[PDB]
Amino acid sequence: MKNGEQNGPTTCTNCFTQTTPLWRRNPEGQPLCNACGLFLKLHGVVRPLSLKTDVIKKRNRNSANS
DNA sequence: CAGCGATAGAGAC
DNA sequence: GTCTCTATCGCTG
Ligand SMILES: [Zn+2]
Repeated sequence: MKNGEQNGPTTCTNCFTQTTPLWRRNPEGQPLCNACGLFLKLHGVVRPLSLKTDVIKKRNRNSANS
C-alpha cells in the first residue's frame, strides 16, 4: 500500500507499551519492548510493573545517523 | 542498508 | 559521592 504508515501493531506482553525505540524478545519467543527485555533478562526476577511510564527521556545523538 | 547486544552514562538525594 | 535504571552506539552480513 502507498500508506507505508503503521500496519503491524506490536504489543509488549510484559507492559503492553506500544512506544519504544527497539522491540525486544524473550528467549521463550515472547515479544518485549525496550526496557522489559533489557531489564527483565538482566534481573531474572519479577518486579512491580508499577515502573510503567508513558514518558521516556530522550538522550543526545551522534553528529548524523543515516 | 537495517537490526541487535553489551556497556556505559546520567540523574536524584 | 554512590547507586540504579534505561537508552543509545557500534559492528556485521
Ligand atoms: Zn514492555
